[PDB]
Amino acid sequence: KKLVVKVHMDDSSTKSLMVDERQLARDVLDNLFEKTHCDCNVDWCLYEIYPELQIERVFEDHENVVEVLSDWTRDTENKVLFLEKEERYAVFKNPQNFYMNAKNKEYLLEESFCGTSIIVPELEGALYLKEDGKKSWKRRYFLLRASGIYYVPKGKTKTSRDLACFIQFENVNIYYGIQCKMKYKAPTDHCFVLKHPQIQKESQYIKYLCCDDARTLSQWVMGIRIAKYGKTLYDNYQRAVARA
Repeated sequence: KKLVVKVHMDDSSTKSLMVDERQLARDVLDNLFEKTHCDCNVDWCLYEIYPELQIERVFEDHENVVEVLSDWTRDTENKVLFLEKEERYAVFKNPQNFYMNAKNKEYLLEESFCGTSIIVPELEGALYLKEDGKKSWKRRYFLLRASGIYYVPKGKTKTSRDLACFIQFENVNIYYGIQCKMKYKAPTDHCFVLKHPQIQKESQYIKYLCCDDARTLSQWVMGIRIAKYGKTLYDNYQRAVARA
């Protein structure tokens, strides 16, 4: 299987590439680096836009391009952009901002990514969860874990015995939600979205989460990406640095 992928540039030009089943985002980026003669910095990425849903996310570099794009409908408005998103590897540049001199940064990342298991940032706090099909939001206290977003049930304790799972990351991508304040009466526009890659239109299965703060959004998007992708994210970063 092969797809023609139209990659949309910052200057509104487009580059069409023949992409076979074996190509990762990493390979498409390498191709674009050669064609564009860009500085090859670590922030350059493929970036998926859903115009209809008004959601968007970075492709991770290890992701299979055909697999991602095969979820798109026949009449899709979805686009792939080539752009700089300095948020994508923020944790690797500045681990102190999620978990400083170079030596202490290196020690922190070694501790967090190079052990037997990944150490996810100790992230917890209240977010607003959108009610399914309604312009209505509910404040809920959430806890980040490697496997998913967890919560304490009413009358229970904050322990591994009692923690209940809201959502697992395994079958869900994380996206930025755009204009959720206007569309759905979100308290703010600092929103992220969890949905199965296969969902391409309006659906109750899409989960909308609003943060009070721009900082809170940044913490949660980075944190969930660390949790979902784990060591692969670190490997992705190492591969990117070698090209810069």
